[PDB]
Amino acid sequence: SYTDSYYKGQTALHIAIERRNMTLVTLLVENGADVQAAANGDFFKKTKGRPGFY
Amino acid sequence: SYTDSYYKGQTALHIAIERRNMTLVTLLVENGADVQAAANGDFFKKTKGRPGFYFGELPLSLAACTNQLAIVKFLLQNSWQPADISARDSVGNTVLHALVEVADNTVDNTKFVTSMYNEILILGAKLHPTLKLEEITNRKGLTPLALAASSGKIGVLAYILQREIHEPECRHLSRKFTEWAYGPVHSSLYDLSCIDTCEKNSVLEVIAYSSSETPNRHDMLLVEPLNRLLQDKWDRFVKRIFYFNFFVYCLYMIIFTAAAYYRPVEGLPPYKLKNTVGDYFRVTGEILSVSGGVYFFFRGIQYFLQRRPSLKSLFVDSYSEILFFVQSLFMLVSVVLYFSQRKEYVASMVFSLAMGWTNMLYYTRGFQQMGIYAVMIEKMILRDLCRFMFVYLVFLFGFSTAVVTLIEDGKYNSLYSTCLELFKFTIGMGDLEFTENYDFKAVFIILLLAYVILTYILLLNMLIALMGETVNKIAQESKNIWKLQRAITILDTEKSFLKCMRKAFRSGKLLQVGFTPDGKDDYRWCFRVDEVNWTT
Ligand SMILES: C=C(C)[C@]12C[C@@H](C)[C@@]34O[C@](Cc5ccccc5)(O[C@@H]1[C@@H]3C=C(COC(=O)Cc1ccc(O)c(OC)c1)C[C@]1(O)C(=O)C(C)=C[C@@H]41)O2
Ligand SMILES: CCCCCCCCCCCCCCCC(=O)O[C@H](COC(=O)CCCCCC)COP(=O)(O)OCCN
Ligand SMILES: CNC[C@H](O)[C@H](O)[C@H](O)[C@H](O)CO
Repeated sequence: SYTDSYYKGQTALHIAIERRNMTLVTLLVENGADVQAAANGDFFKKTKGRPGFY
Repeated sequence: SYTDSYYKGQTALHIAIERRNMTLVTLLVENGADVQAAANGDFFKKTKGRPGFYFGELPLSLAACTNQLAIVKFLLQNSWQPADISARDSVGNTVLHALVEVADNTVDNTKFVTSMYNEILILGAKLHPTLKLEEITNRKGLTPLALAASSGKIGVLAYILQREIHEPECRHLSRKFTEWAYGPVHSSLYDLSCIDTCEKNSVLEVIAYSSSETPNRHDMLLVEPLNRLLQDKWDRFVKRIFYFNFFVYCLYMIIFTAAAYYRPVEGLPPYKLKNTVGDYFRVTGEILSVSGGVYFFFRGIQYFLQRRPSLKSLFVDSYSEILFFVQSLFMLVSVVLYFSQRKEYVASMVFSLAMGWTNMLYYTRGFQQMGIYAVMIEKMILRDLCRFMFVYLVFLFGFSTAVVTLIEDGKYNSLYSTCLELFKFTIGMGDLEFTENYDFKAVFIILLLAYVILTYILLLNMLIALMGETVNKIAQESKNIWKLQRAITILDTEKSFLKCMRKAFRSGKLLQVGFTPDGKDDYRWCFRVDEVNWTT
């Protein structure tokens, strides 16, 4: 995962879903990926004066 | 080959390329035709006041300008007589300069010229990897980017600043470098070279100090790297310096007003100081006021010498500098009359004082809300009143001298008094009090009522309709005008800066590519931008 303050909590499952890779999503879920991890970095949070993706 | 003064230098290779005949071009190049002949006749020069076809005077330039890529590859690659990609004309314009010149900010032209530019750069990298075409300046010292910025070619500028090539062996020609992308957001680097710090002629200098005829003077600042640069420079350090300058100017005008109001009333200046508190503070205020006048005087001279504006556009741009300079001139004339022992310095001082307050409006520029008023005042004065003065003075003088001629013995028997009263009538504060006993009273009344109907009702409302139309013309353009003024302020604050530092860079001198055509690496002062776009 990303341990920094900006992408805090992003993991491979989020990247798999974002890339629209159904197979990789299926594999990661099969292999015990956490389907309730919270990606709560500043890039991912609600904000006004900064680009991001909430 | 044509030998006249109109088609000087035109030859068969030009005719073959112009006619788009690949076979004839191949044969002519085979037979030893000169692939770098200069057709520099008056038909072929860069000019506006004569019909012509300027293409850069060279067959390679002609081929590129006419959207004939195959001929370009033939001329550059063919071994019978290869063409030099970096050749220049009499103006010094290379193929890229010639390509810039033939833009016209239309969709299809943008597609053609952008395509041909991209292909030529890739081919130039392949043929001469150590050659840097984009750094060659024409006779006026302009690179193709600077020439594009000056000419207002929005398409070419937008292409170049956002250029990206996903291909090895030419990737070092890219300027936009995408580092990552997420769903709606992507982060990229922008090359930034010769935007801020070129030492000769940067893009921002070219856009800001353009002569107000440039077709897209204000739209060019909306192109993404420039907009982010100006916002970053504003928020980083420039905003504080601007507010500090505005505050200092306010203090200066307060001191000047206080000193001016408390002038001595006794005759025959200059006046000698008494050992009393009020005299010390008054003289201190006077010294500060004259100091400020001298400062603005030399700033004005420095501006005019650096810019060298023409008479035709002296006022169209540089309105604010002219007004600050005129304030300085009134202050200096006041000082001269003061030490020359004349009362008339009061008159000069007063005008400067009045100007000193209204020039405060210069500082409302750069606010999104408020700068529109300064702009509207400028345009109304420069266009509507200056054009309307001729018409109104024709009416004023006509009826004025008519009435003076009619009347003998009275207050309406001199040009001064009658001109003043007719002006009062025009702005709706006359009297019309037809109560004097004098001859030809009926004709007098007919003249005066005709004047009132013609100037008060008709001409004055004509003027008002025209000014209102002008305001509604630029109610819409506030957003762009604000940005342009902010850009000019940022550059002016950069130039002086009064600290001996030139920390005008944004982000680090980062390795961009690392892989030049040679074994070296390029560090290029890249600037990071995280853009967001909700398309799809
Ligand atoms: C140099 C010029 C062109 C000018 C200088 C003086 C005489 C001026 O009158 C004019 C002519 C004039 C006089 C009277 C009514 C209308 C126009 O317009 C300006 C000039 C015009 C103005 C009015 O314009 C303004 O709103 C100030 C101003 C507007 C926009 C700005 O960006 C700005 O930045 C410095 C300043 C102020 C005066 O300088 C002033 O204070 C006095 C006493 C007369 C005004 O002459
Ligand atoms: C909006 C578009 C349409 C606008 C139409 C304009 C209508 C304006 C009418 C104004 C008429 C005012 C006439 C002035 C009267 C006057 O002041 O008196 C006059 C003075 O003589 C004259 O000037 C002749 C009349 C002037 C001709 C005038 C077209 C007669 O003589 P008395 O002085 O003895 O009057 C003794 C009374 N004290
Ligand atoms: C108020 N007495 C007359 C004024 O001096 C002035 O001439 C007049 O009111 C305006 O034309 C109307 O606003």
